[PDB]
Amino acid sequence: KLSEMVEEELEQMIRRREFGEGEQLPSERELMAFFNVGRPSVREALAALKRKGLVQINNGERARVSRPSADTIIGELSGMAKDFLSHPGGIAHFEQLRLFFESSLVRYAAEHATDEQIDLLAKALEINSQSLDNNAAFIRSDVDFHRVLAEIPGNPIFMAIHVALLDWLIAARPTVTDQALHEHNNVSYQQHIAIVDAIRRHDPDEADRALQSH
Amino acid sequence: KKLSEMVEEELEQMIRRREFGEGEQLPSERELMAFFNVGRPSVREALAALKRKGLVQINNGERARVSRPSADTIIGELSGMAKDFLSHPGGIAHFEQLRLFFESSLVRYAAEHATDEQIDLLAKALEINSQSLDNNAAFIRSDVDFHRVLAEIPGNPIFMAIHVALLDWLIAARPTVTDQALHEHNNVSYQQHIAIVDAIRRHDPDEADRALQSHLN
Ligand SMILES: CC(=O)N[C@H]1[C@H]([C@H](O)[C@H](O)CO)O[C@](O)(C(=O)O)C[C@@H]1O
Ligand SMILES: [Zn+2]
Repeated sequence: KLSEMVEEELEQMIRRREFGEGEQLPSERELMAFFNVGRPSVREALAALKRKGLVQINNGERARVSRPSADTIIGELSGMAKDFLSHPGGIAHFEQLRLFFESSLVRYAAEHATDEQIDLLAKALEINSQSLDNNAAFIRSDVDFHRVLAEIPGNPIFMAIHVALLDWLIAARPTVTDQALHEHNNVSYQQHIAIVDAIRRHDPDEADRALQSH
Repeated sequence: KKLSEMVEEELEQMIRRREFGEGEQLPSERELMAFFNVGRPSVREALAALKRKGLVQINNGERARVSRPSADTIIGELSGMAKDFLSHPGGIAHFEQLRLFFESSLVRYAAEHATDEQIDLLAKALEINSQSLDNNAAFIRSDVDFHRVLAEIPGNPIFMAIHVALLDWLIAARPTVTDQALHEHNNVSYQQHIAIVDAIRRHDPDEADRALQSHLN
C-alpha cells in the first residue's frame, strides 16, 4: 500500500508542477528518504507511473516526467462532462456553465457593441411579414441571433465555443421534435428581443437580467 | 475565404436552422452546384468538412444524410480548432480572453452569493500568495489555487474542473520573468487578488468585475 501512496503523491506532485518536464525526479535513494519508505515501494511506484505514461525510465537512470498530453486532459474532462448529462443535476450544472458564457457575451455587447453591431442583432430578430411558416422563422432568428452575439467581441474562437456548448447538450438527448422546438423557439424569441432592447440601451445589468429571467 | 468554405458555412447554417431536417438526404452534388453556382470540387470539399463536423453522414459512398454531432465529434472539432489557432503567433491570446469572459461571470456570481465562509477561504488563499512572492513555481501554484477557490464558489463541479484546467494551462504557459523582476511581478498579481476579494466582501459585482478586468487585461 505504501507503494500506492508514493505513486499517488508523485502523480500529484507532477500535476502541481513540483517537478518540471525533465529527469527532474529524484533518484531512488532520495525518494526513500523523502517518503521514509523502502526501495521496493519506490521501485513499484515508479513502475506504475511509467505504465500510466507519466514518466520515462531507461536503464536504471532517473525518471523523467512526461505530463499528460492535451488529449488525455481533454479526454478526462470531456468524459466527465458527458457522463454528468445522464443525471438531472448534471444537466443543471452544464446549463449554468453555458449561462456563465452567455452572461459575459450579453454584458460585453451592451457596453461595447457599436450601432452597426446592434443593428445586426436586431436584423437577426426581423421576421418577414410575408413569412409563410412562423415557426421556421423563429428557428432561423434563434440561430442568427446567437451567431451575431458570439461574434461581437471579435474573438474567432467564441462562435465555435458557443455552438459546441449547445451541441454538447443536444448530443446527450434524443433528437428534438419539431413540436417541442416550436414552443421553445417562441420563448427564446421573447428573451432575445428583451436582450437586444437592453443592448440598445447600453445597459449590461438589464441585458443580463433578461437573459436570466427564469 | 474559399468558395468551398462559403458553401460549407451556408450549408451548416441551413442544417442548423432545420432548413434541412435531421435524417433526410441533402440534395445531390449536381443540385448543390446549381444551388450555389460552384464547381463539383467545391461541393465535395464542403461536404467533406460537414462530415468531419458530424453534420452529415456519408457511408460506403452513399449520398450525404443530415446528422448531428456526437460528443466525440464535438471534442475532435474543438481540439482541431484550438490546435489550428494556437499555431498562429499570439493565438493563445484568444484563450486568455476566453478565460477572462468566464471568470468575469464567476466573480460577479461570487460577489452576489459568496458566504462568509467562502470569503475566508479566499482570504486564506491570499495568505499563500503573500508567502510565495520569491519563488516562481510556488507563486504559480498559489495563483492557480486562488482562482480555484473562486471557481468552487458556485458549487458547480463541471465548471470548476474545466475552468481551473484552462487557467492552469494558460498561467503555466507564459514564459517566466527574470529573477530581478520576479518579486514585484508576483506582488502585482497578489495586490490585484486582494482587490478582487475586497470587492466580493463588499458584495459589489461591478467592483469585482472591474478588479478582475485589471487583473487579466
Ligand atoms: C503581473 C502579471 O501580469 N500577473 C499575472 C499573473 C502572472 O502572469 C502569473 O502569475 C505568472 O507569472 O497571472 C494572473 O494572476 C492570472 O492569470 O491569474 C494574472 C496576472 O495579471
Ligand atoms: Zn491571478
